[PDB]
Amino acid sequence: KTAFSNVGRKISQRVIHLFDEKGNDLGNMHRANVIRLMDERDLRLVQRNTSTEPAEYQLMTGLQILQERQRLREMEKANPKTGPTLRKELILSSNIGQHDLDTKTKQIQQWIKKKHLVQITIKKGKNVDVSENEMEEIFHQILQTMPGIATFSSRPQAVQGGKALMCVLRALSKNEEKAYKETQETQERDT
RNA sequence: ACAUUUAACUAAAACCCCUACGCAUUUAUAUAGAGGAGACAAGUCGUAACAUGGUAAGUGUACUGGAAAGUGCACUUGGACGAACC
Ligand SMILES: [K+]
Ligand SMILES: [Mg+2]
Ligand SMILES: [Mg+2]
Ligand SMILES: [Mg+2]
Ligand SMILES: [Mg+2]
Repeated sequence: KTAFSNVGRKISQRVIHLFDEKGNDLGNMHRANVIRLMDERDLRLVQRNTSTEPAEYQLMTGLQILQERQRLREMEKANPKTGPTLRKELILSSNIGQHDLDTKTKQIQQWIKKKHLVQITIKKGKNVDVSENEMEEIFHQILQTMPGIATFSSRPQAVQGGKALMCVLRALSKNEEKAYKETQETQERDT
């Protein structure tokens, strides 16, 4: 998270690949020599590209610093590209009551609808002996509620020496969805 | 609605009416189904309250929510502010 604003008269790095206001390449110069050009022409330096290993800074007028981001306010509006996926966690118990399993199963439907990743963990119930035969039958019971909407990303594993099982769910991908749709129509309509 | 008759040298005889009660009305019971409260006391999801209970608590009202509840507006102390200046 950054902004196209002036860095000020405090430069962290001694050597900077300075750039002219008109786009001319001044070339690498000492940090002290950079401030001389900020006063000589009353201009502000903005870091154009952090990624490059050599420091890159371009000095431009205040109006030039407004027009730049004023276009970054439209590019994201016109073509927003927000793809981060939040990860959610749930820790259930083998002996979880059905009512609590229907309330937590409806919470997963809101997460899958918002394209989140649901990490589900199941633990041995309090003073209850149970294997992984019926302890792994809750995932299939939760996924069934979401037939097309959700599908496994990861699969049940013995995270902690078999006492607990962890799985990850995701929203069905567009392509996958179409495949599911296509299959559903043939079973009933063709018959 | 209904009618004064016979009799009368001692005096008597004669008499006999029609309409109500209902698909009205009152109260209670039985039954399909639905939903409270209590007792008992498991399990499950949380941790709302009691300490400034970890966002002080609560009243009224409104909206909201798996659930205790949360928020807004006004009100209360059945809260506190540490009690010379510095
Ligand atoms: K409270
Ligand atoms: Mg509490
Ligand atoms: Mg509290
Ligand atoms: Mg209140
Ligand atoms: Mg709210």
